[PDB]
Amino acid sequence: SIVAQNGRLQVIGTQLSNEKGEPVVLRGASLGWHNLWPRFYNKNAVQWLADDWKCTVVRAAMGLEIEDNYRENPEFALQCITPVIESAIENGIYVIIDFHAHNKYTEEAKTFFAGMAEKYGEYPNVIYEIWNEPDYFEWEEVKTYSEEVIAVIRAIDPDNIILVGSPHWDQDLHLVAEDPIRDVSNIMYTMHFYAATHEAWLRDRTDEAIAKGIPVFVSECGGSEANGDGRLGIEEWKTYVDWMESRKISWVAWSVSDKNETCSMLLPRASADGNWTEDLLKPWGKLTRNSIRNAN
Ligand SMILES: [Mg+2]
Repeated sequence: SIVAQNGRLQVIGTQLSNEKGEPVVLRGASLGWHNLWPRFYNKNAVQWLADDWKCTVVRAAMGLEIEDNYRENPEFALQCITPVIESAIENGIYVIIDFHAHNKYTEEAKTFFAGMAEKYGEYPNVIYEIWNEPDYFEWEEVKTYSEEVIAVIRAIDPDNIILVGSPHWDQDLHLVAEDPIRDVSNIMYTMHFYAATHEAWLRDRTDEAIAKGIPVFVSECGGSEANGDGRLGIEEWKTYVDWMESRKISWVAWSVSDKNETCSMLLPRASADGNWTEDLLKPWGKLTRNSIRNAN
């Protein structure tokens, strides 16, 4: 397994790396908002993503927005993410624990990540993603949130990777480049793209940030348009994946879900437990599976 092969991850300059310092590129898939598609938050779905899709990473999107989220129902949130985290340990793959927020929830994030850090911080599998997609904020406000949450995490878990979001749905890496978080190790900054909407500028902005010493991890992306629906930009998806592979940027495709939207990879008929035959994969599902399998 990838976790057996690589152990504890670390960030050297900009490059996500293994215990021995060799570059690591993780490729995998994100479950959708747990409060929308909770049926896929189970051990078998995760093992199936590991075995059949060849995911080296799985992302657990713990919804902080929309009905039945973590604030309104934290027991259910913890019922969903726990088997996904455990199963990633069991099957030897990395797992992103994603505080899937748009708004700023500083105190909830600290309490949640402290508990996650205590439970799971010794496992090399675990990556923290502290704020999915900050929308309408200045970078300074998101940096403060991030410094404060990182401070809490690091006190318990000194070494595991922490992924840091930025404003405008993790598009403002140029603001991060000008004012990065200092005196902190093993963090990376997230970038999210949707290939049918976001044109070449975002890749150029990301490259510019990497050049100024900003590590970049794509914790969410897709071939659909930015709303999760509309056109499947197949050529644009290839352009982005090829660009990421030449930059050794890790990536996670969105979403393992069954809504009637382009970005939902599965038909509703699909089992919660996996064994998705080709007919149960949506076009974006097939493209994601193939993308991940050929890269890994
Ligand atoms: Mg640790």
